[PDB]
Amino acid sequence: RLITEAKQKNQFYCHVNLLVIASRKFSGDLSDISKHLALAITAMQQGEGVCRIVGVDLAGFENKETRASYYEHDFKAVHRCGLAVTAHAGENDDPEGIWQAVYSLHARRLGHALNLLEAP
Amino acid sequence: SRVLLCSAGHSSMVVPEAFHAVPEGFEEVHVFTTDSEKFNPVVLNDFFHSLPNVRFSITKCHGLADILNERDFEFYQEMLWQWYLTKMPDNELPYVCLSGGIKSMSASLQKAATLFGAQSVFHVLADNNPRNIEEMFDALQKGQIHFIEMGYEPGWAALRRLKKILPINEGCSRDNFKPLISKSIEEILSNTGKSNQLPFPSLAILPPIAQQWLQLPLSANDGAWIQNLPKVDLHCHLGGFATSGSLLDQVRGAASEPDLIDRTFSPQEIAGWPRSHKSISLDKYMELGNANGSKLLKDKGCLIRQVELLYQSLVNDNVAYAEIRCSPNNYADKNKNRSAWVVLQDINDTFTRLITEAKQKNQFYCHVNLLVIASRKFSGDLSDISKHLALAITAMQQGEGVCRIVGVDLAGFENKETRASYYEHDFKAVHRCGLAVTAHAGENDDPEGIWQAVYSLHARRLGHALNLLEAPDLMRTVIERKIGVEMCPYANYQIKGFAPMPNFSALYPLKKYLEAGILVSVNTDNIGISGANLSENLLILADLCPGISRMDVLTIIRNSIETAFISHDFRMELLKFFDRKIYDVCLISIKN
Amino acid sequence: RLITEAKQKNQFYCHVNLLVIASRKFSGDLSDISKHLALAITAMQQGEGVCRIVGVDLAGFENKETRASYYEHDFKAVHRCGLAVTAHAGENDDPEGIWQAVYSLHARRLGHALNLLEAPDLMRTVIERKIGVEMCPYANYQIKGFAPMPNFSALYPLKKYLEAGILVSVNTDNIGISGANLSENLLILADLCPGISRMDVLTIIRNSIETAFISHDFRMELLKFFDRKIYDVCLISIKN
RNA sequence: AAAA
Ligand SMILES: Nc1ncnc2c1ncn2[C@@H]1O[C@H](COP(=O)(O)OP(=O)(O)OP(=O)(O)O)[C@@H](O)[C@H]1O
Ligand SMILES: Nc1ncnc2c1ncn2[C@@H]1O[C@H](COP(=O)(O)OP(=O)(O)OP(=O)(O)O)[C@@H](O)[C@H]1O
Ligand SMILES: Nc1ncnc2c1ncn2[C@@H]1O[C@H](COP(=O)(O)OP(=O)(O)OP(=O)(O)O)[C@@H](O)[C@H]1O
Ligand SMILES: Nc1ncnc2c1ncn2[C@@H]1O[C@H](COP(=O)(O)OP(=O)(O)OP(=O)(O)O)[C@@H](O)[C@H]1O
Ligand SMILES: Nc1ncnc2c1ncn2[C@@H]1O[C@H](COP(=O)(O)OP(=O)(O)OP(=O)(O)O)[C@@H](O)[C@H]1O
Ligand SMILES: [Mg+2]
Ligand SMILES: [Mg+2]
Repeated sequence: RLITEAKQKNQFYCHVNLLVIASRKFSGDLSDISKHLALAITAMQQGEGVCRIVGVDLAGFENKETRASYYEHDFKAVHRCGLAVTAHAGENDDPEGIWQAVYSLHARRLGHALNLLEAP
Repeated sequence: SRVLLCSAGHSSMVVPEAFHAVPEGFEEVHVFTTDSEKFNPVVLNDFFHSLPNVRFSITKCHGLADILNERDFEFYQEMLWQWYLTKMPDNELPYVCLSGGIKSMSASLQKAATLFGAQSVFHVLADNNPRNIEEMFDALQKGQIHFIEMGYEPGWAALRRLKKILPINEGCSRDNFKPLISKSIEEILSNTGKSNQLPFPSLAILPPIAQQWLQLPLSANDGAWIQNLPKVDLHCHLGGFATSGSLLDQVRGAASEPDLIDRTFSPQEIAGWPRSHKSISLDKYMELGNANGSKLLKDKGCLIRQVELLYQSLVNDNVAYAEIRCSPNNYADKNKNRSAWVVLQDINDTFTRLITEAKQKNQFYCHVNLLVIASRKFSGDLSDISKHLALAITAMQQGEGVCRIVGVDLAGFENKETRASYYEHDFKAVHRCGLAVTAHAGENDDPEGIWQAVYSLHARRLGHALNLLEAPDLMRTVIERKIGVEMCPYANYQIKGFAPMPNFSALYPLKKYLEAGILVSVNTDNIGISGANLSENLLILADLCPGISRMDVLTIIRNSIETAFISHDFRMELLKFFDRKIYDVCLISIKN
Repeated sequence: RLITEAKQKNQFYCHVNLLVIASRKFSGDLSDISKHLALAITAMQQGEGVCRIVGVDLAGFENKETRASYYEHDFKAVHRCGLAVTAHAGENDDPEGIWQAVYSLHARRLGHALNLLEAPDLMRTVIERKIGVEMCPYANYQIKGFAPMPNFSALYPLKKYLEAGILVSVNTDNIGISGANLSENLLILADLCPGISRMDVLTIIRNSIETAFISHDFRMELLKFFDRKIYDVCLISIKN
C-alpha cells in the first residue's frame, strides 16, 4: 500500500522485498525452522504485489551448535521452489562452516563474514 | 395410557382384583383369553360397565382350546404378541398382570411384557380364593388380598414398528406367522474376541435381545439402521463428489463466470453402475470424474457451491465426522489472483461457516477436517509436492476455527520412483510440524512399498491396501503399530473386482482384516464417481463380506474414530457423543 | 514351566514375556549391541512356549555420546523381523533424542521420560502416535525427587500425562532396589500425584494392556479376562 | 399340573 500510494503521486519510492528469518533457537521447538521455511515457500506464491517474499535468512547463533551443515535436507525444497538463501555469519564463522553454507546450503549471500581473508 | 392386560381362564374374577392394584384405579382394561367356553365374559361385563369411563375389551384366539399342543402354543404366542402390539399405548408402557390361567399363557404374557415393554408386572393373590363379587370385595376391604410386585421392567424401548409393518391381521390362519424373534434367539450362539470387541461401552446397557440382534449377520434390509447411525468418513475426495447428475448441474449453474466453464463435456457411463460387472482401470476411473474438478472448480463460485453441496450430502447421510481430501493447487490460477492458499482458505472458510451456522441452530452437524493431497510428479517439476507440503504446514498454523487441516495425503503412480523411499528429507519437516501422513498405496503395491510407507514416511493410515494377506509380516506390523487402513468397498469393488463380481474369485478381505484386528475403516473415496455415499458403502459389505455382523459395523465406526487425525480431548468428546447417539439409535432401530 | 504348572492346577498365573536389553558398556567390545540384537532376533524364532521374546530395550547411560541418532542401521533388521523397541530414556533425555527414538528408532514405548511437560510438540507427537511411557513412581521419586519429599517442589507429571492422553503405564523398574512392588507403586500415587482417582488407576492398567508387546488375539483375551477380574474385585470391594 |  505504501509503495503503491507513493507511485500514484509520482514521487520517490523505495521498492521493498521481504526475507523470512529462519531463526535458530535450540531451546526446544526446533520445528520453528520448518515452520518458517514452509511459511516463506507458501508466501512467495502470492504472485502479485509490488512487495514480495524473495528468500529466507539463516539467523540465530552462528556457533557450531546450529551451523549450515545439518539442514541441507530442509533447504532442498527451498531451492526447488525458487527462494534465495542468505546465511548469517557474524560471529565465530569458521571457514569450513562458511564453505558448507556456500556449497551445501547454496547460500547466495553471506551475512558479515569479515574473516574471509584468513582463508584464501 | 395406564392400561391393564390380563389372562382370563376358568376363574375370571382376577380382572377386578388386578384393577384395584393401584390406590387410584385405572383408565382402560383389555383381557386376552383363549377360546374355551369356561371363561365367562358376563362376569367381567357386569363388573365393568358400572364404570363407563373405563374401556374394556375381550379378544379370543380362534381355533385354540386348552393349548395342549406345541402348534397350539406357537399359534397362541403369535396371536398374543400381535394383540399386545396392537393394544400397545403410543407413548407410555402399560400395566400387566399374569396371575390368572395356566403356566403356559402366563409365561407367554411375561415374555411378551419383557419383549414389548410393561410399566409394571404384578401378581394378585388371596387366602380364600374369592369367587363371588362380594367375596373379593370384602377381601380388599379387610386387606386380605395382597399385591405382589417383583420389580419394575423397562422393556425393550423399540419393538413396535412390527405393528406398523405388520397389518392388523384380523383374519388369520395357520400360515401368517412371524418367526422373527425365534430366529434371533436361535442364532444368538448357534455359531473368541468378538465378545470383548465391544465398542462404545454404553452398548452393554442395551437390552440382551438388542445386544444379540447386533450379533446377527448384517443384511441388506438394515438400510434404515445403517442410515440412522452416526458415521465417520476418512477417505472422501472433495472433487469427486458432484461428478454427474443434478448436483453437477447446480454446481455448474452457480458459477461466477459461466462463460469460461465447459458444460459440453460429459463422462462416459458404465452399464450397471454402481454395481458394475466389469473391472475398470484406475486412469479410466479418474477420467470418469473429469466433468468436475480442476477443469471446473477454478472459479470461486463453483468451489463454494461444491463445498456446500458436499457438506449437505455429508450431514444428510448422518456422517458426524469427515476428513475431506482436497488439492488446492488444482483449483488455483494466477489469472484472477487465486493461489492455492486462497483456494484452501475458501474451502476452510466455507466449511467452518457451514458448521458454525448448523451448530448455532442446534442441528446435527458434521465436524469436517481437511487433508491436503500431495501428488508426486503430477505437473512436471517435482517442486509441486514440496509446495503442497509447505501449504499444508502453513495451513495448520491457522489454529482458531472449527475446520482445520490435520494431515497430508500421498499418491505414488506405480512403483519405485514414487513409492515411499525418497522424500524422508521432505517429510522430516512435516513430521516435526505435527501433520499426519496418509498413503494411497493400494495400486497392487509391493509389500516393501507398504513397509516403507509405514516406516520411512511414518504413515498413520493406508489407502485401500487390499493385498496384506500375501505378506503376514506386513499384517503383523500394521496391527502392532495400530496403523489404521481405509478401504472404500464400492471403489475397491469396481476397480479391482470382488465376489460376486462376475468371472472373479477373489473375496473382499475386510472381514479377515477385522478378525485379525486391523484398525479398518469404511469410506467413500469419491462419492460422485462411485455413486454411493457412506450408508450404502457400509451396506454393500453384506455381499462383499458375507457373514459380517452389526457389531462389526459398530467396530468399523469405532476404528474410524480411533484412527482419525484428531486431538485426544476432541477424540474423547467425539467418542462420548458417538456412544450416546449409537445407543439412542440402536434402542430405537431394532423396532423393525 | 512355572506358567504351565500354574495353569495345570487351574490357579492364578502371571503370563510373562521377555525383553532382551541391548545394553552398552563402552569399556571395549562395542559389538555387544549387535550381539544382543542378533540374540533377540534369533530367540524370537523359538515359536513355541507361553513365554516368548517380544522386544528389546535400549538401557544403559543415555548420554549424548550414545543417543538414538546412530543405530538406525542396527535396528532396521529388528524392525523387519517383528521385535518391538523400548527406549530407556530415563535420564538426560533431550527432546531431540526422544524424537529420534520415536521416529528413527521407531520406539513403541519409552522409559520414564518425565520431562515431556516442557516440550509441547513432543507430547503431541507421543499422544498422536500412541506410544506408551513407562514411569516407575517409586524409582523416579527416589532418583529424581518430587513432592512431598522435603526441599523438592517439582510435581510428578503422571496426572498431567493421563489428562493429556499419554498412554501411561505404572511399573517397578527394580522390585528389590526400589523396595516396592507394583501394588505399592500404584498406591504411592495417592500422595505423589494428589487428586488422582481410582478410575485413573483403571485407566493406567488399561494403558499398560494396550501398550504391551502382545498379539491382537492375545490382547483381546487378556482384555476380556481383565474386565472380568476388575468387575469381580470392584463388586467385592463395594459390597464389603 | 397348589386362582384350569
Ligand atoms: N524509487 C524509484 N523511483 C523512480 N523510479 C523507479 C524507482 N525504482 C525503480 N524505478 C524504475 O523507474 C521506472 C518508474 O517510472 P516509469 O516506469 O514510469 O519510467 P520512467 O518515468 O521513464 O523512469 P523514472 O521514474 O526514473 O523517471 C521503472 O522502470 C522503475 O523500475
Ligand atoms: N485413486 C487415485 N489414485 C491416484 N490419485 C488420485 C486418486 N484419487 C484422487 N487422486 C488425486 O486427486 C486428484 C484427481 O482429482 P482432481 O485433480 O480433479 O481433484 P480432486 O479434488 O482431488 O478430486 P475430483 O476432482 O475428481 O473430485 C489428483 O491429484 C490425484 O492424484
Ligand atoms: N455433528 C455433531 N452434532 C452434535 N454434536 C456433536 C457433533 N460433533 C461433535 N459433537 C459433540 O457435541 C458437542 C457439541 O456441543 P458442545 O461442545 O457445546 O457440548 P454439548 O452441547 O454439551 O454436547 P451435545 O451437543 O451433544 O448436546 C461436543 O461434545 C461434540 O464432541
Ligand atoms: N491371558 C489369559 N487368557 C485367559 N485366561 C487367563 C489369562 N491370564 C490369566 N488367565 C486366567 O483366567 C482367568 C481370568 O479370566 P476369568 O476370571 O474370566 O476365568 P475364565 O474365563 O473362566 O478362564 P479362561 O479365560 O482361561 O477361559 C484366571 O483364572 C486367570 O488365571
Ligand atoms: N538405568 C539404566 N540404564 C541403562 N542400562 C541399565 C539401567 N539399569 C539397568 N541397566 C542394565 O542392567 C545391567 C547393569 O547391571 P548388570 O550388567 O550387572 O546386570 P543387572 O542384573 O541387570 O543389574 P545389577 O546387577 O547392576 O543390579 C546392564 O545390562 C544395563 O544395561
Ligand atoms: Mg482416493
Ligand atoms: Mg529400567
